[PDB]
Amino acid sequence: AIGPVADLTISNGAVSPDGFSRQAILVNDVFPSPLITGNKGDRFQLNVIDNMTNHTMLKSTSIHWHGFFQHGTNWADGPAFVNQCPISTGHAFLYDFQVPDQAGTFWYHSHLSTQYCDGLRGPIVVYDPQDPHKSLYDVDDDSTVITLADWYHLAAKVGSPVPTADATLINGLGRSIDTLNADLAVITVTKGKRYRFRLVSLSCDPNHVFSIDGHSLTVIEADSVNLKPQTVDSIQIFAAQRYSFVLNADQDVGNYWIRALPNSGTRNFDGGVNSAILRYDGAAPVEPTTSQTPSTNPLVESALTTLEGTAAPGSPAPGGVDLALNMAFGFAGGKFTINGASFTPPTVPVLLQILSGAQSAQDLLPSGSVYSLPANADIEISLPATAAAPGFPHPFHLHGHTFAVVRSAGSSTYNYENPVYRDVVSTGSPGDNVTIRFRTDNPGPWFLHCHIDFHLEAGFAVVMAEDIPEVAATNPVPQAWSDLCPTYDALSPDDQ
Ligand SMILES: *[C@@H]1O[C@H](CO)[C@@H](O[C@@H]2O[C@H](CO)[C@@H](O)[C@H](O)[C@H]2NC(C)=O)[C@H](O)[C@H]1NC(C)=O
Ligand SMILES: [Cu+2]
Ligand SMILES: [Cu+2]
Ligand SMILES: [Cu+2]
Ligand SMILES: [Cu+2]
Repeated sequence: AIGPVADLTISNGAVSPDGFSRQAILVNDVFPSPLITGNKGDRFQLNVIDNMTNHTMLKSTSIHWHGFFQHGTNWADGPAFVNQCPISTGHAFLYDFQVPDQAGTFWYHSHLSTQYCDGLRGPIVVYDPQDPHKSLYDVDDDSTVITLADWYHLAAKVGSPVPTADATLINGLGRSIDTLNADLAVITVTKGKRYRFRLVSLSCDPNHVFSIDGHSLTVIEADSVNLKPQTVDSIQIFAAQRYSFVLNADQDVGNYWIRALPNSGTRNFDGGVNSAILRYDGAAPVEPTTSQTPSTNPLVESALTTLEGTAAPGSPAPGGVDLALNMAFGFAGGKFTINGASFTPPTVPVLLQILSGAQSAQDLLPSGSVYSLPANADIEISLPATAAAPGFPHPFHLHGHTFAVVRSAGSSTYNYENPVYRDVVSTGSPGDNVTIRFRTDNPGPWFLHCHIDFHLEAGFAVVMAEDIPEVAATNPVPQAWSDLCPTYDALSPDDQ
């Protein structure tokens, strides 16, 4: 792997991850994007060199490090027009940040329009040399990162505004129904060894039920939060989520199917679609012939807790916080709506507006999309599921924070005692009332949006304008960030 200090060169090229080929987005010349690593505490310096020439997939770029708090470096967060102007083609831009206090499974992806779907997305791992789950396994390396990704034969701006994947990719590889021949990913295990697998959903849209024939999975991490271990059978993982699970390779030397059933496009697994291969050392070089059992024991979010059993911020009762907010989902034009307002990217990034002297949610553009948050306060946000917003279950994501999930989709219980904490949550479906809490530690504007990229493009986002008065003092910006906008605004519309 690469990093924490590395060049990330972005370019256009042809790729063929399901055996069909198309023009996509390459990172340091490879698809899928390379794994980046570091250790708890490291300074990351990722110098992102944009050499893209293809306007249809967007010449400009901007990169988000999904999961990292970025305290003091809000400018390096990534979302285009919230946290920077995009990097311009033929230019470089250095994201220089630290991760004290975090370690786990993370990923990076374009945060400009819907460009991550065209291929600028990869996993990050920050190891803890003192990992409390460490003695549960033998292997934890580049080979144990397992990515899921939806793949489309038409590019995001060429096909439907809300399309359907032709393939699912597992470690970059998988099959579409027209390509029952295409290569399969192979994950290699030695019998009697214990493995930490790090599961990252690189998905622009579908969730996936993930499961490995013949095996059970001991989940120990959610979106970079250490968990009390929780044994399961199958994991329904939503776009942008991550889980670490320990697998003990203690079954008959053989080939077993690894399955990621999407919630749309090609359901079930005929011909090894939505599939990859677990292969014990010494097993024949052949496709698995195993069967899934319906099996029980799925991951249930309301049953997970943090390894440390941390309480929700606030007091144990609905509204027991400094500010309680309710996000009412809706869909007016062909556009998603939160409390009546649809996110359109402002000309001047939200952070620059604040830095240029805007003082309140009311001065911030776009009007109706920005929420002012006070400093050092317990905040509660409820996001009641509704079919009024099509393409639910919507996985909502809060930048700059991990939050307690006080009420998970599919449950009615509220847990203030020891909830799971994570950064991406399924807002479930009619009658759910997913409710989340966090503390306002971290000054700056933080995107809070649906992680279905096509929903984001159609305006399904708000901005948590956190502790506005301390943003400028807390996030001094580097010269290069200040120059992003003047450079980007000078471009012709088809060099964008
Ligand atoms: C740059 O980007 C896009 C998408 O990656 C390319 O669009 C393709 O072009 C033709 C139309 O001319 C189609 O028949 C395809 O289906 C497109 N592929 C994509 C994946 O949808 C395009 O060719 C690119 N331009 C440069 C010249 O390669
Ligand atoms: Cu994020
Ligand atoms: Cu993200
Ligand atoms: Cu959505
Ligand atoms: Cu995001």
